[PDB]
Amino acid sequence: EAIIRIPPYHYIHVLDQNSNVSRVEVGPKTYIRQDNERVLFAPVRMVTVPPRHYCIVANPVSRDTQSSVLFDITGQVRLRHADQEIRLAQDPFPLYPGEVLEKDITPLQVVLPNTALHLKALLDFEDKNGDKVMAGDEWLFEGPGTYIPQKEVEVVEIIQATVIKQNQA
Amino acid sequence: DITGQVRLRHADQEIRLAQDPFPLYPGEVLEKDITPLQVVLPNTALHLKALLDFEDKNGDKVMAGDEWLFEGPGTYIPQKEVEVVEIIQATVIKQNQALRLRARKECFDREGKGRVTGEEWLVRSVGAYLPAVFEEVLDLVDAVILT
Amino acid sequence: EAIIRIPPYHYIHVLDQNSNVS
Amino acid sequence: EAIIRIPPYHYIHVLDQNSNVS
Repeated sequence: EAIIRIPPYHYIHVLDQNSNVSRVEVGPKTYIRQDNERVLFAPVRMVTVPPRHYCIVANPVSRDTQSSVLFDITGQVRLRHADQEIRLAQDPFPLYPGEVLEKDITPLQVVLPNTALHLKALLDFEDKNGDKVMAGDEWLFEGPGTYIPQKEVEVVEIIQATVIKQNQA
Repeated sequence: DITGQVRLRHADQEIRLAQDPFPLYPGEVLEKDITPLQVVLPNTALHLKALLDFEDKNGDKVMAGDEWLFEGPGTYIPQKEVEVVEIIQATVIKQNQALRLRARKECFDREGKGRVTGEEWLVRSVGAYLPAVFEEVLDLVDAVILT
Repeated sequence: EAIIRIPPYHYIHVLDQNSNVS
Repeated sequence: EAIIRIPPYHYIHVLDQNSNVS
C-alpha cells in the first residue's frame, strides 16, 4: 500500500521506476511511497555491530574523504564492485542497494600468547607499517591479542607455540 | 533521538546495581536481571578474561589476553567488557608439602623465576595458597619420611 | 481501548504512527 | 485511502483528530 511506516532503526530499498534507480529510506518516518516508486520489502532492521565484533560486505558503497556515502549520478549509490568492506563497532547503519553482506556478527579474532595466526596475502597490499606485501608472504600474528582482518589478508590457519621441556630439541 | 525515539548505544550494553525502579525504553534488550552480586570467599578468586581492550578502575590498560584474578572476601562489580572465565579455590598446603605447578604461558611466578611454557616448579609455602592465572594446580607433594 | 490507566510503578511503550516512533 | 492526490486548483478540509481541529 501507499502508506509506509518506517520504524526508527529500520530501512527500505525503494525502487523509483521513473529514474530507474534504487535508494535507501531510513529513520522514524512514516514516509509514504510515491506511486512511481515501489517498495520491494518490509522495513529490514538496520545492521547492528556489537563491540569487539566485525562484519564484511561485498560491493560497498563508495565514500569520499569525509567517508560520506556517494550516490551515483543516476541516483543509485555508487559501488566499489570487486572491493569489499570490513567493519568494526559503530552505531547501526542502513544497508544500501547493490550491496552484498558476505559477513556479519562474529567476535574479533582473539589469539592466545602461545599461539599465532598464519596469514597468506590474497593479492599485493599496503601494510600498517608501510611495508609492501607479496602474495607469497606469510604473516605470523603471535601474542595475546585481537587481530584486525583485512579484505586482502586471508586467514590460512592457526599454530600453537611448541613447548620445549628441558633437555629436548 | 531527534525522531522522538530514544537514542541507543547499540552494541554497547549497560550494567546496573541498586536504585529506584526504572521504566524500560523501546529498542532496549534486557539480557540480564535479578541476581545477587558476585560474592567471593577469602580462599578463592575470580578468573576473568577481557572480551576486548578496556580501561581499568586504577587507570591500567587491559589487553584481551589479560587474565584478572579477583581474590579475597568481597563482591566483585561486573563490567560489560569483563568476562567471567571461572573461579579457583586457593590450595591449602599442610606442613612438609609442596604445590606442584605448570606454566601455560611465558611469564614470572610469585617465586620470581622466569617461567617458560611447560615449566614445572614447587610451591614451598605452608598453608592456603592461590594459584596464579597462568599457574595450574596439579597436586600436593608430601615430603618423604626420613628416619 | 482509548482509555489507558497506568499504575504508578508501571510503563508502556506507546508507538506513535504519525511520527513513526515509540 | 491514505494517498491523497490534490489537483493544483483544489483543496480539502482535513480534520486532525489528535489536535481535534480542521
